Amino acid sequence: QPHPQPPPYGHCVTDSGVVYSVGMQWLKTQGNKQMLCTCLGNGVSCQETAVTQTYGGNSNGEPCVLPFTYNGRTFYSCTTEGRQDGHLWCSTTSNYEQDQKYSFCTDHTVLVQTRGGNSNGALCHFPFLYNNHNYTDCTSEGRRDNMKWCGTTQNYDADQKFGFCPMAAHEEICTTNEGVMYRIGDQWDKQHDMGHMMRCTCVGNGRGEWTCIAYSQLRDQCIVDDITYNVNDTFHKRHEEGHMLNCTCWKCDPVDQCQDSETGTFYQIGDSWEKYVHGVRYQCYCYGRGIGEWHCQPLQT
Amino acid sequence: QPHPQPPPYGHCVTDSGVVYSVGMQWLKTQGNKQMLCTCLGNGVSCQETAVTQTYGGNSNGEPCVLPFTYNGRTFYSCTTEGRQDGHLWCSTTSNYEQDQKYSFCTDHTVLVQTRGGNSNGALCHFPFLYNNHNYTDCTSEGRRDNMKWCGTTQNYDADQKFGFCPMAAHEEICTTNEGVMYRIGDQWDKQHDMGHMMRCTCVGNGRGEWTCIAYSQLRDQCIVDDITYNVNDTFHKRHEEGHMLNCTCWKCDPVDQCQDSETGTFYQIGDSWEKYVHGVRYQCYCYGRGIGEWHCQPLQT
Ligand SMILES: *[C@@H]1O[C@H](CO)[C@@H](O)[C@H](O)[C@H]1NC(C)=O
Ligand SMILES: *[C@@H]1O[C@H](CO)[C@@H](O)[C@H](O)[C@H]1NC(C)=O
Ligand SMILES: *[C@@H]1O[C@H](CO)[C@@H](O)[C@H](O)[C@H]1NC(C)=O
Ligand SMILES: *[C@@H]1O[C@H](CO)[C@@H](O)[C@H](O)[C@H]1NC(C)=O
Ligand SMILES: *[C@@H]1O[C@H](CO)[C@@H](O)[C@H](O)[C@H]1NC(C)=O
Ligand SMILES: *[C@@H]1O[C@H](CO)[C@@H](O)[C@H](O)[C@H]1NC(C)=O
Ligand SMILES: [Zn+2]
Ligand SMILES: [Zn+2]
Ligand SMILES: [Zn+2]
Ligand SMILES: [Zn+2]
Ligand SMILES: [Zn+2]
Ligand SMILES: [Zn+2]
Ligand SMILES: [Zn+2]
Ligand SMILES: [Zn+2]
Ligand SMILES: [Zn+2]
Ligand SMILES: [Zn+2]
Ligand SMILES: [Zn+2]
Ligand SMILES: [Zn+2]
Ligand SMILES: [Zn+2]
Ligand SMILES: [Zn+2]
Repeated sequence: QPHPQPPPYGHCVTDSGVVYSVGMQWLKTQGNKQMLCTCLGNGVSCQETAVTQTYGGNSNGEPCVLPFTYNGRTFYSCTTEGRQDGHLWCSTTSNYEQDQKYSFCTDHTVLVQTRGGNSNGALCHFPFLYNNHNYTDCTSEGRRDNMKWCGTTQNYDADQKFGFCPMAAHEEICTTNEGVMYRIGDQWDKQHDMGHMMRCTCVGNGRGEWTCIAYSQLRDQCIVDDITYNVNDTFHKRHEEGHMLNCTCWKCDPVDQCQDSETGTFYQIGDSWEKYVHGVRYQCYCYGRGIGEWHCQPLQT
Repeated sequence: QPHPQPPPYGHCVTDSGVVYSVGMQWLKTQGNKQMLCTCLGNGVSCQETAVTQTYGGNSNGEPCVLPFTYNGRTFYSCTTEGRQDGHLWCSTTSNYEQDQKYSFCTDHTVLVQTRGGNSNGALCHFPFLYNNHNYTDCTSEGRRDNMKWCGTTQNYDADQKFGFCPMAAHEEICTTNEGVMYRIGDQWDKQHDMGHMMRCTCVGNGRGEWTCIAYSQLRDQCIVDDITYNVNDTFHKRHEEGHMLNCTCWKCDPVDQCQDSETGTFYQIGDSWEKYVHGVRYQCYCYGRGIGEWHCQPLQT
């Protein structure tokens, strides 16, 4: 394979045969595990994927470790999970339950892996210097076709190293507990309902999640219940989340108890329970949060 | 300007001189106003920007009108605003307060305006037919460089019309009430604090929003208050949102009242108020939602 044109002076020849220039960063991904690699003067340095441009939190605005674990799950991006305030947060270590350290995220708390260009899929380097101005995100500037690119080193004017910034990706398939594969936007009727039928949609939410909705009516009050799932794959474990809304018809009355959708049983806030559904043991919990919010995860060994 | 190679048979020569093929769609944007244009056999047809791949809501899963108005503001994407359940929703008409019709969004409730390629910035056409398979999102397939593209017509195998899908954009600047411009990630200390000092960050949230945080400690309890702002521009009006958290040290006790950050006054749920700050009249409201949530908008004429 040929080698880049200097500057920068110095190259890294990686295990796969790919040649990166000094100052470049790229992602080494093994199954679901991710490493952030750097081409230093003496060779390749790999470490925990750190994502910057954070603020607040108990960690003095330290960078994210992406992915991170929290509440038995893995998060590949910042989340609002666990928060009533809607703020996107991330763990500053790989294990949140252990270390308990976090920061809040901004529109720049992401790593952009480039395509095409000079850089062999290297990450964007921010800030990159172009026309004597520092760009902290991808630009259309200097291009007739208006395509969004970035420098893959600190100085593009000098190094001429770049790549194109693609649209962010998400999983395209929702796989049902019955093994049925659907695409984002597909609709079907729920396979295992509590007499009260449900309408399903493959929503995605970057994890191939599907949501099932059931509408109840007494002409005075309208009870709306929804359950969201995802099946396990290489990146994600199974998860289940149910809500219940009690609206006058709308005007919402808080729902402070949970109803498991596959049993029909009523649980109170702070209650845990187990269920065997479709040949798998689940552990459940009732949060409430005025929306009858309950979660389930498969029983772990 | 030259004309495309058929198929498709037939072309549209637009006001700007741009030539689109029959079956193509593009966005005509006038200031903050947006139109969705189609190249039909007889010419150009424009209408309200409709975004599909929705589900649920009181409208039978009708498409989004993007942008839409809700609660005195304009939304260019789906929002969770107003919802305690975190579900992304959109209005099915341009005015929500009037028509009250909505759908819920999926990972496909977006319109992707292409760059480069054959198509002059045309929107992605989903599904597009490639290698006798229908693609409902951008692909890496058929490309060595792994760049993400889409067909800009129903049949790419036949029409050969495509464009590249760029990374989604957001506003890069947070402009302060004092007129100070910051970039996403910049930090500063708040200009007008209630004795209790605040640390600011230019967060973005696709609207150049900046959040100010103040930490209070009694060693037993930790009160955390945050205020989020954006100044007016061509796309967005001014908005202000404050929260207050009361955590033991964490374990949260719900905060069911509001404290205006620029006055220090305590308001209860369902209370409205006015304030004159930095030479502008504001109308305010106390929602609570266990997080002392209050919003302000400038007084309208
Ligand atoms: C550009 O950024 C680098 C550090 O990111 C800084 O050292 C340099 O002073 C900046 N210069 C310009 C031209 O903005
Ligand atoms: C998915 O989960 C089932 C356990 O219910 C397990 O047997 C299977 O090996 C898992 N496979 C994948 C693709 O993770
Ligand atoms: C909804 O409200 C009615 C009274 O307002 C109450 O009886 C009912 O329990 C609430 N929800 C359910 C699950 O019935
Ligand atoms: C592809 O999609 C079009 C409608 O979107 C449909 O009419 C056609 O049958 C589909 N065919 C294939 C090959 O998937
Ligand atoms: C922004 O708001 C101020 C009113 O406070 C108004 O005078 C000014 O014209 C507005 N300008 C823009 C750029 O929208
Ligand atoms: C936080 O909790 C303490 C008692 O637990 C309460 O006195 C205090 O009012 C709460 N918040 C504030 C704003 O003081
Ligand atoms: Zn070399
Ligand atoms: Zn909010
Ligand atoms: Zn940006
Ligand atoms: Zn079954
Ligand atoms: Zn998955
Ligand atoms: Zn819900
Ligand atoms: Zn959960
Ligand atoms: Zn022609
Ligand atoms: Zn939730
Ligand atoms: Zn997709
Ligand atoms: Zn001032
Ligand atoms: Zn704006
Ligand atoms: Zn907050
Ligand atoms: Zn508001």
